[PDB]
Amino acid sequence: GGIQTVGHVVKALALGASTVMMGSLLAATTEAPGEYFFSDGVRLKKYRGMGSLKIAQGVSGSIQDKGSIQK
Amino acid sequence: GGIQTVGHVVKALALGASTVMMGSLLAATTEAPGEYFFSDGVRLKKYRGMGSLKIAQGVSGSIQDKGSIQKFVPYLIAGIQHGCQDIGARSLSVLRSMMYSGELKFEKRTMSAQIEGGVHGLHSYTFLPFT
Amino acid sequence: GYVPEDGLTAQQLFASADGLTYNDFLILPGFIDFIADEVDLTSALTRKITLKTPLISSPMDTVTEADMAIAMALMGGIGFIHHNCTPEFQANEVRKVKKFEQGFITDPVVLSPSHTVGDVLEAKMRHGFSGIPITETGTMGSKLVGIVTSRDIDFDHTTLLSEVMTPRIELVVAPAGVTLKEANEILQRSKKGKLPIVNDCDELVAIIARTDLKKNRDYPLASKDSQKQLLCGAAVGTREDDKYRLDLLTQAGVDVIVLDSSQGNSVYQIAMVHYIKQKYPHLQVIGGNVVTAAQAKNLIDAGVDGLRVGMGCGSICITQEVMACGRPQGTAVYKVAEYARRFGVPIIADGGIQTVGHVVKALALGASTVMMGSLLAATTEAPGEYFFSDGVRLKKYRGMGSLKIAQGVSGSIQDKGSIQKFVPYLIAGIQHGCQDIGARSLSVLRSMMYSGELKFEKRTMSAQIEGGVHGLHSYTFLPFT
Amino acid sequence: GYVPEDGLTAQQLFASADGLTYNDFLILPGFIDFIADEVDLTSALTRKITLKTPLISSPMDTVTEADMAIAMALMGGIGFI
Amino acid sequence: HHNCTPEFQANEVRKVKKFEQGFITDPVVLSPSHTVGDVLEAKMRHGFSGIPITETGTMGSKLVGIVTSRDIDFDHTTLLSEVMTPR
Ligand SMILES: NC(=O)c1ccc[n+]([C@@H]2O[C@H](COP(=O)([O-])OP(=O)(O)OC[C@H]3O[C@@H](n4cnc5c(N)ncnc54)[C@H](O)[C@@H]3O)[C@@H](O)[C@H]2O)c1
Ligand SMILES: Nc1nc2c(ncn2[C@@H]2O[C@H](COP(=O)(O)OP(=O)(O)OP(=O)(O)O)[C@@H](O)[C@H]2O)c(=O)[nH]1
Ligand SMILES: Nc1nc2c(ncn2[C@@H]2O[C@H](COP(=O)(O)OP(=O)(O)OP(=O)(O)O)[C@@H](O)[C@H]2O)c(=O)[nH]1
Ligand SMILES: Nc1nc2c(ncn2[C@@H]2O[C@H](COP(=O)(O)OP(=O)(O)OP(=O)(O)O)[C@@H](O)[C@H]2O)c(=O)[nH]1
Ligand SMILES: Nc1nc2c(ncn2[C@@H]2O[C@H](COP(=O)(O)OP(=O)(O)OP(=O)(O)O)[C@@H](O)[C@H]2O)c(=O)[nH]1
Ligand SMILES: Nc1ncnc2c1ncn2[C@@H]1O[C@H](COP(=O)(O)OP(=O)(O)OP(=O)(O)O)[C@@H](O)[C@H]1O
Ligand SMILES: O=c1[nH]cnc2c1ncn2[C@@H]1O[C@H](COP(=O)(O)O)[C@@H](O)[C@H]1O
Ligand SMILES: O=c1[nH]cnc2c1ncn2[C@@H]1O[C@H](COP(=O)(O)O)[C@@H](O)[C@H]1O
Ligand SMILES: O=c1[nH]cnc2c1ncn2[C@@H]1O[C@H](COP(=O)(O)O)[C@@H](O)[C@H]1O
Repeated sequence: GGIQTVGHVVKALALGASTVMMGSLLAATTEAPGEYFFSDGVRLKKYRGMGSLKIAQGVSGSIQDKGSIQK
Repeated sequence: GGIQTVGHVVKALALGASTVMMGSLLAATTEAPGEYFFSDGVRLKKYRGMGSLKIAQGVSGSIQDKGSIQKFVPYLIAGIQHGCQDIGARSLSVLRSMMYSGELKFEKRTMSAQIEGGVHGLHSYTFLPFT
Repeated sequence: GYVPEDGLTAQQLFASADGLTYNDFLILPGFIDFIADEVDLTSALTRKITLKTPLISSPMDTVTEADMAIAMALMGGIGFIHHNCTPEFQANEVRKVKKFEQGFITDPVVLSPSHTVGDVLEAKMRHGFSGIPITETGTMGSKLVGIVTSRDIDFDHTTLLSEVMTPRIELVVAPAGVTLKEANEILQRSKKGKLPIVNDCDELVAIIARTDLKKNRDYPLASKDSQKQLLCGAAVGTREDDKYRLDLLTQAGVDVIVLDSSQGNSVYQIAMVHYIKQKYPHLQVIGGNVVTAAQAKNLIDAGVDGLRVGMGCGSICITQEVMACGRPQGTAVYKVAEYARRFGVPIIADGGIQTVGHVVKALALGASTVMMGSLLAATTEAPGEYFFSDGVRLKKYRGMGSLKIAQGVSGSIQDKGSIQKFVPYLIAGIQHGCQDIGARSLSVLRSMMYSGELKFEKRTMSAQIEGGVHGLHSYTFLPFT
Repeated sequence: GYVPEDGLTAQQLFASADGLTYNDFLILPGFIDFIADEVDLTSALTRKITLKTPLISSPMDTVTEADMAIAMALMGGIGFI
Repeated sequence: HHNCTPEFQANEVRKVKKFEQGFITDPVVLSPSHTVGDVLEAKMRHGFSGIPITETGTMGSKLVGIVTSRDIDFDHTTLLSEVMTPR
């Protein structure tokens, strides 16, 4: 987590991490589950946090379409 | 052209058009040509008017992604025929017969009544057309 | 001694076909010779059912779980239960809306004196009801043994229930066949309230509770049927399997149903009105959304007991822009209420109502009641949850056509607090504007409508930009609510 | 047994020259006695050519390279290059 | 908060102390000669409603009975001894 660009992936590999685990950067790719909805002229797809429904330790949000994970 | 929702297609057909013709509503489908650019956080694809580069008589702009035309056209079909049902017509030929026979009846929607559906009466919203 | 008549009469507006809505017109003021809160509001819902107030909650899933039905029926109105859920759930909802206050309770939870007291705590958690009579076989077909009370469970559990209940020798009781005005007095004068009813054989037949006398004192305007319990409504769809849903709702004791549709005129709907009114002769039925008199004729011929009117006009809606088919709400409500009035059926004005002025307009145009969506969303008893977003305590507002095609949006509304304080503000805003109009009751108001005494004027767009205008830097409202 | 006719007919709208567009009017609802997907859509494009659906893609450079012509002709419509 | 007259702030802290109690040591009490409309007045003025009755209407007197909200479901006018529960 906290990875949001390719540069952050290279930084995380050149620091000891053997692999990097992606959340937001793969949300709203085509095969991430669910549905796309126009909010304000944007084809965004949901991005729920597991701690976002005892207390809530995540938010729930949405991300713009990124197309197929194959590309 | 000038058609920007499925309701405008049913209106154009119930007025004597044999077909509609689409521009912006098919731009930014997957098989519309060219490339996508993320801009201010939106996966939009270019939309150029032919008169937009002696004088310029169109603009050059952009449209948000609508996915494959292979799913979009069945949504237009299933929205036309589902509104042709409410009109009461069993085919588009019957619909234009109703047009020219006086059986269809219209009313003028004064400006104040154009501010209806998806109105100035929500904080914020998301549509989700089946698309 | 002569003063010129000013302003268009009722009929002169809707002759020129400009398709007016509630924003496009005003109602000219009259003469005032009564106090603002004097005026009556009694209004028919359907031919046989009448409400002490003209407000109804819309049957959307985002508005009417049972808690709103209760809190709105308790203040004159009526509540319709949303239909987009399994029939068993909707039957439970309408059942626990009926059971919030009672006359002769005729099917109480009852226990055998052999139970463990931890089973009283189980029953109290499972039903909320907590002052339970005891009978030998733990059913209505048995002799009265005693009563157990929340006042008996301040004490681990384990005890047999005969040790802690109060026995039949010591409690007060009344003989069966008593009417619900003598039994009420006998409970009042035997000032310890849970009075059971037993026949001459001393076996349990019914009970009464003081809490419902307390509710009668507290909510004088509530709409209760003959058995002295709240009136309840269900939406149902027109589909072949909603024919099963109907039986569960009727066994749960629903009083009214609305045949929920985007377009009321269908051969499927007209066939279902016949099925309802042939199988269940008691039920009142309300017809699906109509906008023109040419389609009200089919519903009234079918046998419907009222109509709801308007389509595509609404906050959450997008049906005009997907179907191309609709009608501006102000024209529709008058042009169908004038026709439907000839047959004596009520009309209810369905949605597109977003301030108290739109309610006074809808009633002074022939609607027997209004029906509310967005104006009751984000009240406390509208179902679900609140989320802070961009610093606002907003609660969801889903259109049913919003997830084959989608004909509503899904959105959210800022908090409005408890419906218990909001409905009296609508009532005190309606009746206070009915004073300025000059009408002593809503029946008089529609008589003025149809007699030409009321006079309107068209408010051109440049005059809609009035009140709260482009003439303040920034501002705050405060409806006292 | 009589129900008043409500609403302007087709010709009565465009007699008063206010230059209406698709936003300015509605179509009043009728009677329904068929399923929503029963309705036929066959429509002429020109005197000799007919299409199973009334949709056409506009001949703009930003809309109709061959891949849209294919994907639209495959679903009733037609595509102009 | 302190930006208000001392009398108001003393009332505030007093009705914060009196929301739950052990031995209530200074209850509202009445003489049996009162009119029942004075019980409704006291209930509206204090919120408290289950009131004991004593011969001189003060703590320095013999008990006579109690009156409760369960005794006021009935215009007013009656002498309070008719409607109490007795000692
Ligand atoms: N004014 C509005 O648009 C409005 C208001 C409230 C709710 N809704 C909701 O939107 C939906 C709109 O569709 P609907 O109103 O036609 O009801 P519906 O959802 O039951 O009908 C869905 C489709 O099936 C058809 N249909 C309905 N009953 C049928 C039957 N018995 N046999 C065969 N086909 C049948 C209809 O023509 C429609 O095309 C409804 O589910 C309703 O709950 C709409
Ligand atoms: N046990 C019980 N008694 C009630 C209830 N509601 C009303 N009663 C009383 O039982 C009687 C009902 O008979 P009615 O004469 O038809 O009712 P009412 O006089 O119009 O009184 P309201 O309906 O409350 O305005 C009244 O005295 C009511 O005050 C209730 O919910 N439970
Ligand atoms: N008697 C009885 N009342 C029921 C039942 N189901 C719902 N109720 C309603 O629940 C109401 C309140 O229940 P009570 O038992 O009076 O509540 P309570 O335990 O005295 O305690 P409070 O809620 O504090 O008054 C009753 O007056 C009825 O309207 C049932 O099975 N039996
Ligand atoms: N009449 C009355 N009795 C109380 C009240 N609070 C506690 N009691 C009971 O009186 C007793 C108080 O004496 P303590 O032994 O010092 O209190 P405790 O055992 O610590 O109980 P808590 O303080 O409630 O946790 C307890 O049994 C309490 O349960 C009260 O507010 N009013
Ligand atoms: N006894 C008494 N209690 C007081 C007084 N002032 C405040 N109270 C508090 O108010 C609480 C509740 O009053 P109750 O008389 O028990 O309330 P109630 O009238 O019986 O009716 P409910 O509130 O429904 O139980 C008491 O337990 C005290 O904590 C007072 O002068 N006398
Ligand atoms: N019919 C009756 N006649 C006399 N006493 C009764 C009767 N029914 C119940 N009681 C008893 O009188 C006492 C008060 O009962 P009541 O129903 O008023 O308590 P409650 O309303 O449940 O109390 P609470 O409001 O504190 O929870 C209890 O001991 C109860 O068992
Ligand atoms: O709800 C949540 N609360 C807290 N951490 C979460 C939650 N859901 C996921 N995570 C973590 O947050 C990371 C998000 O990845 P990111 O979106 O790429 O930054 C995940 O890989 C998890 O480690
Ligand atoms: O540059 C231009 N100037 C003017 N009209 C244009 C131009 N390019 C395309 N059009 C029109 O725009 C239509 C596309 O539909 P539209 O997206 O609704 O506007 C086309 O079919 C043409 O009629
Ligand atoms: O999804 C939908 N599509 C169409 N109409 C709807 C939908 N959901 C609710 N409605 C209408 O919206 C009304 C709610 O009142 P409103 O908030 O003023 O719009 C309801 O009573 C219905 O008439």
